[PDB]
Formats: sequence, C-alpha cells, structure tokens
Amino acid sequence: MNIFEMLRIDEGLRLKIYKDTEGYYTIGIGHLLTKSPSLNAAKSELDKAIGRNCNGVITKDEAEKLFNQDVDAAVRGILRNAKLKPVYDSLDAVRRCAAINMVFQMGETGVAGFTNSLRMLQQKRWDEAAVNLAKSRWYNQTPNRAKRVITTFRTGTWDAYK
Ligand SMILES: C=CCOc1ccccc1F
Repeated sequence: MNIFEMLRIDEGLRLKIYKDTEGYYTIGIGHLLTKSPSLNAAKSELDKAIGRNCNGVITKDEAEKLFNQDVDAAVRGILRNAKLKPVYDSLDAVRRCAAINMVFQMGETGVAGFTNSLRMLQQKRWDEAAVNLAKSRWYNQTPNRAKRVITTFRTGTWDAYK
C-alpha cells in the first residue's frame, strides 16, 4: 500500500463527469472540476486540465495523470504550509499517507484548521487524535472514508484498507 493505492480505493475511478459527495462536478480519481452548478463550466475546466476538447469524457491514462498531479499538489501544499509541515515531518510513512489523504479531500487550508488534532498527532497521542478527528463535519458527512483514514492515524497500519 501507498498513497496512490489508498486514494484510488477511497475515490474510485470514473471516466465521465460525475458529482462528488457534496454535489460538485468531478472526474477521474476524485478530481474536482468546479463548485459552480454549471456543467458547461465544469466541461471548460476539464478541457483546460487535459489540453483537448473532451466533451466530459477522459481516458484512464488521463485520469491517472490528473491523479498524479493532484497527489503531488497535496504534498506540495503540506510542505509549503507552516502549520502542516512540522506535523507531517513528525509522522511515519503510513501516517503521512493519511495526512495526504485528508489534504487531497479537503485542501490544505481546511486541514490546517484542524489545530487541536494536528497537535495531538505531533504529540503521537494516537487514540486522542482519533477521537478528536471524528468530531468533525468531515467524519459526519463521509464516515466510512473518515473511519479508514482515522484508523490509519490511530494504528499506523494499512488494516482499514486490507
Ligand atoms: C489534522 C489531521 C491531518 O493531519 C495532517 C495533515 C497534513 C499534514 C500533517 C498532518 F498531520
């Protein structure tokens, strides 16, 4: 297991424009296109992202390339953020995957606001961090995915994904 396999499980793969759990137009392995209600706006974002006129449909290779870009962007956002980087650098490799997963789903600004959870994680207070992480809109709205991520932070294993 690695961050790509973990997020591929959590996000799935769809080659045509779909809606995420919040109702926003998305494609591929969880690539957000726009928060606008306009499908045309989403299609315009897609064509810009891929570099051709896609008509709302991409190939598996294109989905995987977008996914690589999106994972890298999440990592870069962690490493550029003064609140996230010290916590990330304190974690082992498996827990770093859980951190990237959260930033992929909610963005660096949103995750950087999880101030108390971040402190507990940096202190390696795993059970307390897990309890605190579940006291969130994130957990209530996507509980099965949040439970897998939280279990990864709690245990430092891939048990929730096996
Ligand atoms: C608040 C939970 C997410 O945890 C992290 C996210 C990004 C970087 C480091 C982390 F520990």
